[PDB]
Amino acid sequence: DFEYLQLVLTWPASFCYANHCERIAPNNFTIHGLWPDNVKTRLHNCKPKPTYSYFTGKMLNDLDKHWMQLKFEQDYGRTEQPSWKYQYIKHGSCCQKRYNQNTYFGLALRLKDKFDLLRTLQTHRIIPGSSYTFQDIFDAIKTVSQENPDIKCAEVTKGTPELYEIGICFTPNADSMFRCPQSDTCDKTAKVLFRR
Ligand SMILES: *[C@@H]1O[C@H](CO)[C@@H](O[C@@H]2O[C@H](CO)[C@@H](O[C@@H]3O[C@H](CO[C@H]4O[C@H](CO)[C@@H](O)[C@H](O)[C@@H]4O)[C@@H](O)[C@H](O)[C@@H]3O[C@@H]3OC[C@@H](O)[C@H](O)[C@H]3O)[C@H](O)[C@H]2NC(C)=O)[C@H](O)[C@H]1NC(C)=O
Repeated sequence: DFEYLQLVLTWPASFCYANHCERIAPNNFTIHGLWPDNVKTRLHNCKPKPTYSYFTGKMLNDLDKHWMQLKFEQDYGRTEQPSWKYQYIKHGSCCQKRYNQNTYFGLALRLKDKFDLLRTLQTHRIIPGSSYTFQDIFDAIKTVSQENPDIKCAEVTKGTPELYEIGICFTPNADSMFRCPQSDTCDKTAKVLFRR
């Protein structure tokens, strides 16, 4: 049994600045993944590999919005579901005792719905278009994560760290909060850009 679940939320504006996007970047956080993990070594590609079934209807519409596959065209994304499949096989495979394909993705949607990080940041006077200290961002998120969240940065331009993703950890059963390991990817010697 793994130690915790990490909900990874992507900030679209940043993701589409550091990567090639085929979808318009939503002005809200989206799901990048839900990773069962351990503090020691990274857990991934657990056996046996779980068969992936293509989603349809409501679940499909829900995932296309909340877990938008930014790197692919909408039609291909909805039809072939490349990113959802990859994430399920690489990470979903590590929590098959408590979840199935449907409840794994359902959980991701439920956990995402628990937060409105954009609004939380705003009430802490942190909005897109400016830069802020790592600590200020961290403190704002912890007000809702309860336990330590993981603020992940990317540097599209050397020397300009920016908010790329936010991780929030939960217990394996997703009933309680858990302290996320700190990736220390943000250069705290300088402010962090919150891309508009
Ligand atoms: C940016 O993204 C965030 C997260 O997705 C958006 O916030 C969420 O927005 C949805 C849609 O407006 C909103 O859904 C509504 O939820 C309430 C109940 O919410 C409470 O209970 C949830 C379960 O216990 C819990 O997860 C929440 O955190 C709240 O405590 C329902 O009563 C409403 O009916 C509505 O639910 C939606 O109904 C339509 C259905 O198709 C859909 O699946 C279902 O979700 C969330 O509450 C809200 N979450 C938060 C934390 O506020 C945010 O709005 C986005 N930004 C903008 C500007 O759009």
